[PDB]
Amino acid sequence: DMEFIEWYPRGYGVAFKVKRKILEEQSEYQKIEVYETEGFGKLLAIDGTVQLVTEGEKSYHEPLVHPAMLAHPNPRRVLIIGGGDGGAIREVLKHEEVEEVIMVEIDKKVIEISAKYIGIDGGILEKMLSDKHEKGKLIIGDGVKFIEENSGFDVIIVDSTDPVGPAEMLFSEEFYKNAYRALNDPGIYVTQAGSVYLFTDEFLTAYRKMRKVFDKVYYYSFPVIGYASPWAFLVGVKGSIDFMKVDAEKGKKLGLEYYDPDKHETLFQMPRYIVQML
Amino acid sequence: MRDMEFIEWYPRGYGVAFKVKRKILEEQSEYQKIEVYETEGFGKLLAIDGTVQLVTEGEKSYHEPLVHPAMLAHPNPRRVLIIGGGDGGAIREVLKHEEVEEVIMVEIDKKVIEISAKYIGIDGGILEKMLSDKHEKGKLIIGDGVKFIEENSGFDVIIVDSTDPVGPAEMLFSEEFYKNAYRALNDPGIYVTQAGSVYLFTDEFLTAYRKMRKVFDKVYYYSFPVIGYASPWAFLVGVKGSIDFMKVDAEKGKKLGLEYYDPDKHETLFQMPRYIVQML
Ligand SMILES: N=C(N)NCCCCNCCCN
Repeated sequence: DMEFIEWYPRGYGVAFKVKRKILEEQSEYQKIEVYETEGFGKLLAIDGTVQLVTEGEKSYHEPLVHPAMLAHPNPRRVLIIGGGDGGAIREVLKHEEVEEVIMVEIDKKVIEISAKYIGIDGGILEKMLSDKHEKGKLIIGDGVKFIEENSGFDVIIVDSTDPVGPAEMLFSEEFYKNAYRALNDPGIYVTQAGSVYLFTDEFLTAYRKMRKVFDKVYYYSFPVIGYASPWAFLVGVKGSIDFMKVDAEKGKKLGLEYYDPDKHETLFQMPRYIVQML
Repeated sequence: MRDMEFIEWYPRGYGVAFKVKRKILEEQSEYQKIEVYETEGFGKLLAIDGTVQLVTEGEKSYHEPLVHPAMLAHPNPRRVLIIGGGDGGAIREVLKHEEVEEVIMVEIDKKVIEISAKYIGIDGGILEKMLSDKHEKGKLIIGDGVKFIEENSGFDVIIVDSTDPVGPAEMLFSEEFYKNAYRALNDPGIYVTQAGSVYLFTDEFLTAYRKMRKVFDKVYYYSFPVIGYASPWAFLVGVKGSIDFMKVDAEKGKKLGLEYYDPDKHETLFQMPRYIVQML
């Protein structure tokens, strides 16, 4: 009767009954574990926290990727910071306009373990590790340092494990300034912002820093299976991007299971007390 | 282990856990097991048959969406019926609408009401007054909501805040009952009930949706991140008459000073996983 629990501030806990432990490894950056749960497939755990559960991860990767993609007029060049499990790039590649996607992940072990034991990327990670993927380019490196030197991205998506905590790319206005400069015109930057209820102060702090840097900023939430849902997301745009509208026509073709492009307006649910604190 | 923990396990082996300071109570009533816990960070936790009913710190995330959308969509909710709601959260919210003239609360387990009034106390004195039949608008009745609805009618709004549809409680999600609930409604009138965990009690949701669709003039579904329950939670709405649930009276909503449900962005109240929408 094994049990996996992740505790959050104020003593809230996300728990899963698990069948067996499959793998426990230590990388130069973090502890990586893989469990076979009872009703959610395989769970990827990084330093004791849920990265994803194979039977539910689409509830995270879909709202993280598609909203931004569908709100950009021509998302040809995309940057993903993190995304070691491969889920985000998989969703990104579903968009035909994409010509090139650069993925910068600092921990190679997360990528290899995910490709061999998680397997949600469909072969994208392996094809990328050998540098044989047509559109995807993998760079084992630091995402922050990368956008300091690189530009030309229509869409920037941050999906990181946060090795040194959330602050690295959330409380850094330096970082947001570099991200905005890295975006094409028009461009869109999107990132997960943590738990709506248990990470509220941080969420609000990132929102205000982004507000001064980008041309317009937005927030949204989504019920993510595996996390202390609802989960918050933050968006920052450069130039002509109206995040309140998505090309629903293009959405129908993605075969989404969670995010509903036809009801994009419902993506913005957010407790009133929080909205009032902005 | 170093501390005390409380967990509600749902299907699929998923659990909602709370670190607690200690267990304040456990009373096996005629109908169910009632327990109260002092949590480390969410106030007092009320549980029935092991399922979370509410945490005093965050319960408005349930009672606000359960009550106000329907209340705000109705042109004039003068007479209201609540089935269940022993804790008093629902009636508290209902009484915030000045159009309300009288409310009838039908709860089957009186223990739940007494325990709530003594160890929870989120009802702002309402439960006590009704218990001694002194409330000016609220009237309490200890019985089965399923039977009361067979001989009673004349309600602008009907709020069903029962436990999960598992046992005697199950009948509050049956067609026979929906049919009578429909008949009991004025024209226009609106019915609303909690409908279970969106991701884990999906069948409860889908089953009730179809049953309600067969009975009412129009049916709607919505969800809200309820603190303490598997998140998000589903809600089903049944309408009789011209009421468009997609619209609520925003000006009236302002006077309520809500903390969770936002009537200014009523459209956001309808989030729902695409695959579940596609199963309707
Ligand atoms: N599995 C669960 N936790 N279900 C909770 C909903 C049933 C209690 N409704 C009454 C809530 C208090 N108004």
